[PDB]
Amino acid sequence: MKTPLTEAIAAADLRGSYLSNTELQAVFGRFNRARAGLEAARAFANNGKKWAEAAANHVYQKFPYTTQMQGPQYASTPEGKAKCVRDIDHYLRTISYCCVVGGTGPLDDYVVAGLKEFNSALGLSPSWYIAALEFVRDNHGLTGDVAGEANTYINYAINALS
Amino acid sequence: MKTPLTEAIAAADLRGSYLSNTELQAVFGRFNRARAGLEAARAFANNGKKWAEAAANHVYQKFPYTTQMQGPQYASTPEGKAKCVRDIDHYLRTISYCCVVGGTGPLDDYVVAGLKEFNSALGLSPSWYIAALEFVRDNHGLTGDVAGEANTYINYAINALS
Ligand SMILES: *[C@H](C)C1=C(C)C(=O)N[C@@H]1Cc1[nH]c(/C=C2N=C(/C=C3/NC(=O)C(CC)=C3C)C(C)=C\2CCC(=O)O)c(CCC(=O)O)c1C
Ligand SMILES: *[C@H](C)C1=C(C)C(=O)N[C@@H]1Cc1[nH]c(/C=C2N=C(/C=C3/NC(=O)C(CC)=C3C)C(C)=C\2CCC(=O)O)c(CCC(=O)O)c1C
Repeated sequence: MKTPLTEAIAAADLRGSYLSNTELQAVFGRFNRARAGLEAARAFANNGKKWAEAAANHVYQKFPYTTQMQGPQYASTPEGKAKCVRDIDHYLRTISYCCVVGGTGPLDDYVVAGLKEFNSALGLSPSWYIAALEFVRDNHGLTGDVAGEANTYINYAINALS
Repeated sequence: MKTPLTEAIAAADLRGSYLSNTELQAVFGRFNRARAGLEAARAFANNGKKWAEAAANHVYQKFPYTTQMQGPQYASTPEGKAKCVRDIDHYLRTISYCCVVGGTGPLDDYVVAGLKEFNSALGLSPSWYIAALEFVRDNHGLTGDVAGEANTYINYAINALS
């Protein structure tokens, strides 16, 4: 998949030239955010399970039909509910990868070139996952630079599902 | 193109796990090596053509026939000599990329894949290039961890060409 480093080398290789100082300065300056993105990667790995399970609960309360209705796409069973926390934990895992990379690549390949394609042959609602992500955005308790990265990718995923 | 960061994420994404404490430690301690990777890239971007000029001349001297022989693969004309400089510059350009990334990726794609399978049809000798590569190694004037990264990758190119 793509990262801004893989993109910058790919572009400079296509025109057969070295990376100029200005292209090389945008690699020097993204090491401030990538240091912050490594604390966010270590924060997501620490509380991800509990955040995902707490996020699942909010969705169940916000959309009570999901826990009582039919059964193919609905969390009517305790097995279906387990699958919801796993689906949510997966977003949190992909968002952590984006923070380590300093780009949207991991999400671009999971949601845009992934989820938005086959959900026509599944029928789950994006709103269930936007609410889950809004809950983890407003309840993670992260600092400043660390919060910056986590909130950039959580918000990119929310909008990718739009 | 493979980078050690894109293989790290790719690997954990197949297990459906967050990057562990120690997988993140192999990314953290790379900031000293990646800083040396960007200075080495700057050095190649600055003197590259001059080194490719001095390397080409050393080749015409070790192998005097490449200057006075046949015609298809030889630098027997000033148009042929200019191509030799260009092929050497390409190596130095691909080496500069590996330095920035912190992995052999750019070289694997250029030397192993492509060059070694298509040269069977072109007939050029890997020897002339190993000899131009050893000359930029022996007298680039670089020192410290910058010479380390540069020599790691210059030695990877020489290796792959065998
Ligand atoms: C969790 C928000 C949730 C609620 C509240 C609910 O009623 N159902 C649901 C849990 C659930 N998920 C599946 C199956 C899948 N979910 C997937 C992931 C998606 N994430 C999205 O944002 C989205 C819409 C764009 C998805 C489709 C996927 C890919 C699957 C199927 C493939 C798989 O992972 O196995 C189910 C039902 C099927 C099952 O239990 O496996 C439920 C109940
Ligand atoms: C420079 C070392 C040199 C000397 C001293 C010489 O006599 N010939 C040669 C310069 C030269 N190169 C080409 C054409 C190509 N060079 C390519 C790159 C390679 N890098 C290698 O390490 C290697 C061996 C494994 C190569 C073959 C390639 C891919 C080509 C062909 C395609 C292209 O880029 O044009 C020529 C021939 C002139 C021509 O343009 O075909 C010479 C003379």
